[PDB]
Amino acid sequence: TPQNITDLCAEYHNTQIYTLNDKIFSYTESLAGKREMAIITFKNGAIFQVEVPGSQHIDSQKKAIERMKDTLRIAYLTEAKVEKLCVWNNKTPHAIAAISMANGVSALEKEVSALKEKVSALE
Amino acid sequence: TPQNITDLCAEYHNTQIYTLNDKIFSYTESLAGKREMAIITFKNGAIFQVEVPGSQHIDSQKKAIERMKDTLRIAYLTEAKVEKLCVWNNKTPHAIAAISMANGVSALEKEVSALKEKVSALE
Amino acid sequence: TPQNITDLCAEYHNTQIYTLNDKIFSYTESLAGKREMAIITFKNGAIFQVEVPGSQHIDSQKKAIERMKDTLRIAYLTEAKVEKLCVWNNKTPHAIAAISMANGVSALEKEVSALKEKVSALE
Amino acid sequence: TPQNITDLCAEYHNTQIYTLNDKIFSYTESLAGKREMAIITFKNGAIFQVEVPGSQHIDSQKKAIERMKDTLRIAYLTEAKVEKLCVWNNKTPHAIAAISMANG
Amino acid sequence: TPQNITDLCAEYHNTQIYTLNDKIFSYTESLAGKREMAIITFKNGAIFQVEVPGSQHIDSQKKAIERMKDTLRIAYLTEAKVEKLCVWNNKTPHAIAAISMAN
Amino acid sequence: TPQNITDLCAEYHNTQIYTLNDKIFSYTESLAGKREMAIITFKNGAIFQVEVPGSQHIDSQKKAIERMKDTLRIAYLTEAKVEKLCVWNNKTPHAIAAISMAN
Amino acid sequence: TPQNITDLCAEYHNTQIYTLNDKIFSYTESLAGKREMAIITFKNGAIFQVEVPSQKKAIERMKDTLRIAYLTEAKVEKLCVWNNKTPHAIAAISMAN
Amino acid sequence: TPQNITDLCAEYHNTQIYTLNDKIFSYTESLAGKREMAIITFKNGAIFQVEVPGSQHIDSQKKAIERMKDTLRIAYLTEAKVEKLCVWNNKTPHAIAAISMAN
Amino acid sequence: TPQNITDLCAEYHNTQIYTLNDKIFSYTESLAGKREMAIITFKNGAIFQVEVPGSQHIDSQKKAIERMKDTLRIAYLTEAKVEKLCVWNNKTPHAIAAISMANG
Amino acid sequence: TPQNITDLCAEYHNTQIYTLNDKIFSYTESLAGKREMAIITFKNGAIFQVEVPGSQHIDSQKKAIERMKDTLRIAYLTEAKVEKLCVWNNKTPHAIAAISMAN
Amino acid sequence: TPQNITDLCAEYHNTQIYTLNDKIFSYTESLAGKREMAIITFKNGAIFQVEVPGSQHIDSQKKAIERMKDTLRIAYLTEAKVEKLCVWNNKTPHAIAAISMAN
Amino acid sequence: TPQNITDLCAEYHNTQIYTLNDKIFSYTESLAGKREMAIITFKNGAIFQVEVPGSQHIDSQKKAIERMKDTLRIAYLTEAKVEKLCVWNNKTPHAIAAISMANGVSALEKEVSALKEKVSALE
Amino acid sequence: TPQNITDLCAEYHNTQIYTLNDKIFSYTESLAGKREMAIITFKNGAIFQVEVPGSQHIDSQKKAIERMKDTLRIAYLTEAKVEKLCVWNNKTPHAIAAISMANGVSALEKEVSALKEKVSALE
Ligand SMILES: [Cl-]
Repeated sequence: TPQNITDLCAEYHNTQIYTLNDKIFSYTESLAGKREMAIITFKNGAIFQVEVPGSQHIDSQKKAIERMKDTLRIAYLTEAKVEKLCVWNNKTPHAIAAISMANGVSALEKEVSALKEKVSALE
Repeated sequence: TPQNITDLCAEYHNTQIYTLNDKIFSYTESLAGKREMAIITFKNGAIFQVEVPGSQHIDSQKKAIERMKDTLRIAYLTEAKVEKLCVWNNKTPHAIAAISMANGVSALEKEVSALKEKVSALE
Repeated sequence: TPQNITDLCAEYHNTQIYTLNDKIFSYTESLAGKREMAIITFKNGAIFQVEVPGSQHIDSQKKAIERMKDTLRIAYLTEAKVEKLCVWNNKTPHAIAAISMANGVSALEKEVSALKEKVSALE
Repeated sequence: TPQNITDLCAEYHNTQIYTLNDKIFSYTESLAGKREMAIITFKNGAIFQVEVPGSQHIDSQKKAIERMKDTLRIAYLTEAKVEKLCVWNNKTPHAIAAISMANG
Repeated sequence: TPQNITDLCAEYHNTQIYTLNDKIFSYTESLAGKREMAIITFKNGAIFQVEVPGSQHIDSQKKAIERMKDTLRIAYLTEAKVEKLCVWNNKTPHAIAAISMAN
Repeated sequence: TPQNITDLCAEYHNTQIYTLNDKIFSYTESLAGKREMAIITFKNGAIFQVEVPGSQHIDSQKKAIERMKDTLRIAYLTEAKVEKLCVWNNKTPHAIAAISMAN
Repeated sequence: TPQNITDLCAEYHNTQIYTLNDKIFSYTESLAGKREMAIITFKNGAIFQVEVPSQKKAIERMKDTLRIAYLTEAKVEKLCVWNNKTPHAIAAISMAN
Repeated sequence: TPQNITDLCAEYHNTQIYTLNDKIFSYTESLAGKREMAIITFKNGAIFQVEVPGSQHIDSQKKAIERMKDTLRIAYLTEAKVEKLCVWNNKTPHAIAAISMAN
Repeated sequence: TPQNITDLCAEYHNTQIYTLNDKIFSYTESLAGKREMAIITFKNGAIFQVEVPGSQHIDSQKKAIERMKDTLRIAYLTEAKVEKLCVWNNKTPHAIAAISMANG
Repeated sequence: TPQNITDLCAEYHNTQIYTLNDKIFSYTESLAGKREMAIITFKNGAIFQVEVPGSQHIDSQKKAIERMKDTLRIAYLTEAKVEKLCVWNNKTPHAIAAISMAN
Repeated sequence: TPQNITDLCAEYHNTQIYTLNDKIFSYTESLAGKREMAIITFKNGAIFQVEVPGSQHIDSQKKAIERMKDTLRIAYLTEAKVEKLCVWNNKTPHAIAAISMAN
Repeated sequence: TPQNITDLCAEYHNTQIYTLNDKIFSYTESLAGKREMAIITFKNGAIFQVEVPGSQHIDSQKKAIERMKDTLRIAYLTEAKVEKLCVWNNKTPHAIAAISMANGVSALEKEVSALKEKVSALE
Repeated sequence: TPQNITDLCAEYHNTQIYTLNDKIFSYTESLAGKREMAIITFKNGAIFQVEVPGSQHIDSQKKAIERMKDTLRIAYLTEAKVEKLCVWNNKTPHAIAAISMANGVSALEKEVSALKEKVSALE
């Protein structure tokens, strides 16, 4: 069994890791017939789907597909940073296989936390 | 597969995009027999339903109809801005097919606007 | 005539903008028969090709395909920041149609550099 | 034969000199069909193209169009000051006919 | 289409990946008749050629052979780290099919 | 065969050597029809062209004219000292036949 | 196929290796009719040409190599040259750092 | 199906509504090869085109492009107020997709 | 053959007469792909379309759809009173099948 | 060739002249399948159609039917006095074959 | 190419100019089979036809014949002064080849 | 893409702009074989044709030639001011490539209308 | 036949356009043997000759050379703005082939600027 998303991703053909360290920019969901799907975007222009169940999914994946859509919705609404996505790159948009969330404090976010410690000390 | 709500909407007859860029004003839900439905309103007076599950829905849409009602409820309670709705305009109220939510608000841009108000007051 | 890479990208089917504001992480080039191509990667995991010249290219594109590979090589070797790529998302890896380079100090990054000059002068 | 970019510019209809005395802010290039072009910008908001080769170019200009795009790319990457551009003002963006680089 | 040099290399017979993670030690180029070739070496003693264009090359490779020699020359002069070479191990020196450069 | 630019220059009519021992002050290039040319200037006011390729050039000179414009551009951008220019003084501006660069 | 410039040079009759281990002192190029040539010199006093013209491309490449070597001050290790020409004519160049 | 120009505009990428509530200031039309186009201007300086028919148009649009030019000409000649234009903002001038007239 | 718009309307399923006795308040027309349509409104808030030509139209209707859009545009520009519209009420907006204009 | 509408009308079976010397009271047009027609009325109660085009009408008459509908619409909108109609009396309503307008 | 209607008319056999300097008194149009024609009259009693399209017309004339009928109808309805008609005098009524309108 | 008739005109050989700011004086149209053309004149003596369709026209121009004749007829009948014509000067009469209409004769006419409002107020 | 000085200039070898948009600063004329010539200067330091009639002139040019000297003299004496000179740059001073003079700033536009200065002072 793999111990992280990168090792998990390497067990499948036609997959790659995207490292975003960013919150979701947009969340789209459809109940329309044959398009019961979710789409997320990031500021950098990356677009990802959770595929419509049917075609190419085994029974054990049905619950995990529904869980992924719940995860993306609550991540979007809480502005949770997505660390990595494992995706299938043979689909358009690229299709989510796995997600990691970690709070990796952004580049100028350490200089904004330090001008909030120096700004709440002077005035 | 479509990459966004506008392309998704164009795959169906009797649909249109409403651009709201606003949070939901009201959320209504019913468990009454033959009216197991949700209704949302916006400040501008727009009214939308999630239809009662019925003969016009295929089996794959049952879970997506339940998910849409979960999405609208948590969006209402968190005051999330709705960007667009794709709706069937041959129903009254217009019936939701898809929803997009977009997060404009720049994360550390609210802490940079607040250390520009605290920095142009002390020194 | 388009005025920028975003307008240029919108003139084609199956394209999207990626905003990277990052230097190229890796540059790969092949002279092997039927794989006369280049591949670039970014730290974020994004992979892009310049396609093998083929039946989907018109004669006008031949010189521009060779120019794009020259541009990517010199950009890699000088660590030039890539601002945007316009790519075809119906290819795997996504295929480069256009590139913009600007050394763009970010929006709130100019107000963070100015509250680091005003903050290292008071205390 | 003209001795400088200003005299060269005056030999063509629908041209004007822009004096920038600034390095290129952005360099854009496309291999997309019918948009095999370059676009440069300056900090001041000025936008210029090297046109797609077309029916308004004579055969002798094909190599010079390719050379101009090489020049703009290496100028961008070395932060060379552009002194002047001679451009066609009947195109949007204005289309580069000539470039001078001086002592920046 | 492959996504990296290792997958590209595996599509051909008689090829292998060398991982160098090192800059080029020497660049040699010849204009002598029937030896219009380039040779690079690494500190570890590894020697690689860009083959003389010949009957084993298809027309689409002609420009890519010239590009490879340009790439090796500018890589040598800028001391760029070569990550991997895909080479034909059927030739002596081994003949370059592909190069990857990574920081 | 001549061994330096001065001996090379003396093989042609209407040529002279200018000794600059200075980097190029300005580089101008045109893609305008019938003016596909380059112009360089020096601080001392000297102006030189690479002529538009034309009926006064033989086929072997076409590539050398393109090479000269590449050389002048990279010389300008690297601030390389130009030692001497061999030019045709029959043309206005004087037209470059050869360039020497020494540190 | 030879593996270095010295073995390559030994495959031809009129050739010799010069070992310079020095950067190029001067670069000269001409576009004049029948003298489309390059001349390089070393501090040592050594003078070499790329002669006036698939060897067509290699002649053009050699002149590109000598120009960028001159401008980057790259050390030239060895030249293989034809000694039946004056100046001696470049057949091959090796650069080692 | 949309019920108004604003909803219609939202069904396309790279579009926006301009509200003019003004008559057309100028009408320009061309029969020249590869420029078979119309341009309208408003007093406020806004410029809009009906694009040359091209590869970005499907067959069903050919008649509608001709109708739009008829509509703009009769609107200009009758001084009809244009309420809104839906336009593609990735073109210069911005390219008309739809027009509404009220009042 | 029917002698008036009301009798014509009664020959089709899913149609109804609207009596407006009013000029058109707004005229909207689109050349966008798959939305090659017209929309008219009246002061009372009523909205009507000329449908995109499609699989529900027979060949003879192509010309009549183009004629209807010409009629609505010239009616709007001349402020002609529309007497009645025959429309399909199974479309949103309701889709025009016929128009009458009466001078008195 | 006849020189007026009355002589033209007399060349056909099942036709007659109506003299109206009045503008059109109502203009009706339909795009409904198999009813692609126009109906005009006069204050005196006279009703006339432009017949549905079809495949059993000669090609020259299909174009003239389209012209007649354009003529009736612009006549209605300008309140032009209709002098005479030539109509086929074997159709109900009587079907327009020709129209004359005098001031 | 002629510069006015009088020079145009003189290029054909069997033509003459009528100078009317008057608006059209009557406009007649027919969709009856083999009489798809227009007839105009002037107050002075002059009668002119646009001929039925037929074997004496070349393909380039088809659109121009339809344009002439559009021109005569809009001229009649706007009371535009007709300056001159170029007509074929070997037809009865005389057949319109060209029209000029001036003021 | 050009932005106005003057830029459009400069894209062609053998063309020039005439600025008329005047209504059409005469409209002539012919259906005679090989002279299926229109001729307009202005009071100043300028004569212009819409050329007979021929071998010098590409297929895309056919509809635009018919449109130009419609435009000239309705312009004549409404007395619309023609601002500019782009014409080919290698034809006799000069042949129309483009027309602009604007209701101007403004420029110093707006400062003459304002010194007639200031002059009928003082004396 | 060319339509302007720029097209005329492009028909000759060793010519260039100078744009002066200025009146002539000096006029010099000589009747001395073998120097029967004119020289004009501009404030910017530009010097131009009308060449001595000679073996490089065809018979047709004799009258035009005399006319050019008449034109330059009357232009000098009336302070007429010279727009452009087409000159041979293989002669010292550069030798005049053609001259353009352009007007612009309108006749009654100087009396409209003066009844706007007299009208915004009284009433
Ligand atoms: Cl005859």
